[PDB]
Amino acid sequence: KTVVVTTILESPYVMMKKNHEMLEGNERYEGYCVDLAAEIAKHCGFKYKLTIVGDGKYGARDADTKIWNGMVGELVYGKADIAIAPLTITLVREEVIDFSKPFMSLGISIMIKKGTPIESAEDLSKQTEIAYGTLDSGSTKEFFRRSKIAVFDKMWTYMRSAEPSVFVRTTAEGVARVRKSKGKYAYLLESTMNEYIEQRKPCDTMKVGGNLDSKGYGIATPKGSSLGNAVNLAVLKLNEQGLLDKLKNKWWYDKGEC
Amino acid sequence: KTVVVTTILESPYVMMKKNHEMLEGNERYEGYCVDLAAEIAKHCGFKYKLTIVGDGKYGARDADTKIWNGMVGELVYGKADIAIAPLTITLVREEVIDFSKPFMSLGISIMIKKGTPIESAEDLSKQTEIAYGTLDSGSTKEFFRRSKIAVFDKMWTYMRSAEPSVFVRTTAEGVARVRKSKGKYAYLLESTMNEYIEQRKPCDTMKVGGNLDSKGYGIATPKGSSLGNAVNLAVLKLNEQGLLDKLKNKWWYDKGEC
Ligand SMILES: N[C@@H](Cc1conc1O)C(=O)O
Ligand SMILES: N[C@@H](Cc1conc1O)C(=O)O
Repeated sequence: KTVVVTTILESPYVMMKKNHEMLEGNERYEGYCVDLAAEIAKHCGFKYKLTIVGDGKYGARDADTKIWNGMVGELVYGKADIAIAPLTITLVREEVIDFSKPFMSLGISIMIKKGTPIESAEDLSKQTEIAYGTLDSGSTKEFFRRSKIAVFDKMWTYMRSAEPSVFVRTTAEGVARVRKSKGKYAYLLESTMNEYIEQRKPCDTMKVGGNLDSKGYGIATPKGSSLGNAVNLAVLKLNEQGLLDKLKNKWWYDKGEC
Repeated sequence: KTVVVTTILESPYVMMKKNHEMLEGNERYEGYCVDLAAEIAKHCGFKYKLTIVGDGKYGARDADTKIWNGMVGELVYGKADIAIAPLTITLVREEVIDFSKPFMSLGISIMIKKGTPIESAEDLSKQTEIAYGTLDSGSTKEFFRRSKIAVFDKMWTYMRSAEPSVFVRTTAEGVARVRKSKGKYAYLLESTMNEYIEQRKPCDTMKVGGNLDSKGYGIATPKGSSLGNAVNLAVLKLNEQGLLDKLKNKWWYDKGEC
């Protein structure tokens, strides 16, 4: 009956505590989703174990094997009972797993090294000196791969065939690439992560332009899971009580470093 | 099998066409939700009839009779098969009807007559010369009635006992009150409606401060309805294809009058 929670090491949702090596179990972790997990478990009356997704991915269906990877896969194949992470609600995922209503609203955005002469996706698409990419799997990459909108289709055509690869394995790698590329690399990632990093030292990045879309993160469970109903009601209650807003402030701005 | 759609006359979601008196059926109406209804019906393969909610309300449980009114009530009592309108996803409603994932994101906001010395909810709560209210039923009024947050609790205590009443029957009445009160009345309504009105003549209102919360509108169906699954997938597809963003631009800004 201990609920197995799959999540991902993504700041500031789930991070290793500074003294994690001296701790064990759930206590090794801290962050927005660690706090959210505790709140959801309290309101739903369950005990849980936090586990970091084995392959470190969000979740996508492998085009060759048709097998789902990441957190989505752990739910699909019964390795975890629930996913509490910044997992984007998308059509392809909705078809295979259940999602609570959004606990956070967001959109794809552009991260640049301060001073980079870019203000929008259109700007990126109309030039070649500044390379740009996305996480190598997940909703952002899929957004571009499937887009039929002129600007985005043009961006995908460039990104997919760009060499060396413009895609990264983790958000942290994308941020590092922006910071080390002297303005010659821009990273496409969710506004939530972008806004967080903008308030972290060395305070050398900036979110520019409006978001490309409007979507949300949902707490996921295996399709048909009896846990889904209570979890969804918990998310709505937590949002209405102002807890979710308090948590974003706690992990994004209260201790901002810039 | 013709699907009965309940909706509400709320600009720019559903409005009477200028020549409505010479037309009949669905063709009498136009707006964001009229377009959305057509798209959803197309993707789900159903024919429908648009009907305007009899009591003109969004939906709340009468504390005396325990009977649900508005669009929520029409779904609860089987008078309509689906609601396609700016119906806010809330905990109390989620418990009695089904909701698709959000088709629009929004939050409670403040509408003022241009020049009014108010920039936030806190400002409103710390003064008495400028009266303020909400729709007389629905998620915004409930937000304040149930709030345990200092500023909002203080605002509710004032609003509920204010005489004459600071509540209005329709969004249009709230807007008119702001426009005719010479800056002595501020209206609390959803950002979506606020942003729309700001671009309508006489261009004398303004949205001020940040939103008080973050939530969304969902397409609703009776609890357990077989129509829910397809409708939800349709909303996600329409959002991912960029249609929803196109529709907001079409009805909010493309023909803005300011
Ligand atoms: N939340 C996204 C992944 C993601 C995180 O930040 N930018 C991204 O692209 C997903 O669920 O794939
Ligand atoms: N969408 C809300 C009503 C509403 C519309 O605009 N401001 C409001 O308060 C609801 O569903 O009650």
